[PDB]
Amino acid sequence: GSHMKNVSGSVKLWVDTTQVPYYKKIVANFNKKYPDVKVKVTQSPNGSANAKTDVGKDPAKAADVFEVANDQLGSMAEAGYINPLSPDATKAVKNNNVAVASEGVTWKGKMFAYPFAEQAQTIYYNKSKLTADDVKTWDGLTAKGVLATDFTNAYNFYPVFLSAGTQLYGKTGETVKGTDVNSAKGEQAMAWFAQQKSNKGVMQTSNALNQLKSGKAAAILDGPWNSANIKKILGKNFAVAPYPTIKLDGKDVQMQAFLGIETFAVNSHASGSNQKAAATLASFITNKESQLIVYDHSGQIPVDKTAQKSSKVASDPVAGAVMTMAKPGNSTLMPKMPQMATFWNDAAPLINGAYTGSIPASQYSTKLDTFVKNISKA
Ligand SMILES: OC[C@H]1O[C@@H]2O[C@H]3[C@H](O)[C@@H](O)[C@@H](O[C@H]4[C@H](O)[C@@H](O)[C@@H](O[C@H]5[C@H](O)[C@@H](O)[C@@H](O[C@H]6[C@H](O)[C@@H](O)[C@@H](O[C@H]7[C@H](O)[C@@H](O)[C@@H](O[C@H]8[C@H](O)[C@@H](O)[C@@H](O[C@H]1[C@H](O)[C@H]2O)O[C@@H]8CO)O[C@@H]7CO)O[C@@H]6CO)O[C@@H]5CO)O[C@@H]4CO)O[C@@H]3CO
Ligand SMILES: [Cl-]
Ligand SMILES: [Cl-]
Ligand SMILES: [Cl-]
Repeated sequence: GSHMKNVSGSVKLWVDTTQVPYYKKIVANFNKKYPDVKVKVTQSPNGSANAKTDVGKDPAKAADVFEVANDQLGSMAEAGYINPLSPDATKAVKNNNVAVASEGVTWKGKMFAYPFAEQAQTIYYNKSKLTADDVKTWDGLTAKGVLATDFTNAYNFYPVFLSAGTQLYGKTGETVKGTDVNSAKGEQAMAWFAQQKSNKGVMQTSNALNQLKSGKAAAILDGPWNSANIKKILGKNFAVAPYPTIKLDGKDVQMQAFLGIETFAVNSHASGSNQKAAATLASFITNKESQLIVYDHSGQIPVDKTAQKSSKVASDPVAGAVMTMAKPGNSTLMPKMPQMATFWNDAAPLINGAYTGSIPASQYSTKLDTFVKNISKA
């Protein structure tokens, strides 16, 4: 292949807390190929779950490349904080990674970030307290041991509405007026949250990990970002499983999680002379080798197709549970509508109000109607 212009510059990379050490190793691999791109790796101010805020507060001071959860991408694209990937970069992402990873980064048919990990929550449990059979159903698990969780976190519990048969922004998460939780099915989910307050096997906590460490919890729901810490806390007792079934409408139905795609995006407001270097870095740190280094350190699940089939990943307990949860019917891809910030801000008090009893059952249909109106604005 004929000579291409040398890639050079100086770029800053934002990653989540605890991820810097192994991204520095990935950057060392990057610099074997691109020695003239100087990279500084730091944590971001508030993490990938807060990227649109961290970047938007001052785009020209934000990192050139930053970690960002896929739900934020439509808002950031519409605001002009991230540009479409090039045709060649898009083609490579789409060929190399699982289909849902490409869907996760695509807004209006164009890709806006470089996906690298698949996130779906699972049950982590102490297998000296609960067996694999015990964790198959929510009522059966919670009758036997304490599950510690947070009903103020809508990422944990909104997917019960999806188990109930409602849609979030319509059939593929792209329909502004497509959330239909203002229905009898939505009321079923509200009642399920409310049931948990008096379930002595369910503990509300802001820090489920601490309850696992203290032994107060037999099980938690969590994502693969915390898997290394959970393995160390639980030791010989570590076990993981997909979410259980729950009882809604007289049936047993799989309890869903969200399916999130973790990504890196290029800041369109970072220094112009460094934009080529930034895109080159984003492509490299999300390549197959880099995804497998992330897996080796944190246990997060690659989106690269070959990595998912590889012996190490296919046989890993956490990866197996996460990949099962990623299947249709077990999870729903987080939508990326620009309305998502409003959705998150309004969904948490809706769910927590049902759980705590602050919202009585006589108000469920009213509160669901107001919620749909509030999250469906153009
Ligand atoms: O200690 C935790 C955290 O606390 C502080 O964050 C708060 C923040 O300041 C508030 O503004 C608010 O955040 C809201 C947020 O701005 C909204 O965008 C929205 O968020 C939704 C996300 O957009 C959506 O993607 C999803 O988020 C889930 C992620 O997709 C998923 O990956 C996972 O996230 C975990 C990370 O993967 C993991 O690396 C690890 O991250 C650590 C951070 O890197 C580190 O900065 C710190 O985070 C602080 C933060 O700095 C404070 O400002 O510690 C993290 C580990 O403790 O862990 C992540 C999980 O914590 O899971 C998230 C879901 O939890 O859904 C969210 C909606 O739930 O709404 C937000 C809430 O209104 O609140 C946060 C939290 O109090
Ligand atoms: Cl159940
Ligand atoms: Cl149940
Ligand atoms: Cl509301």
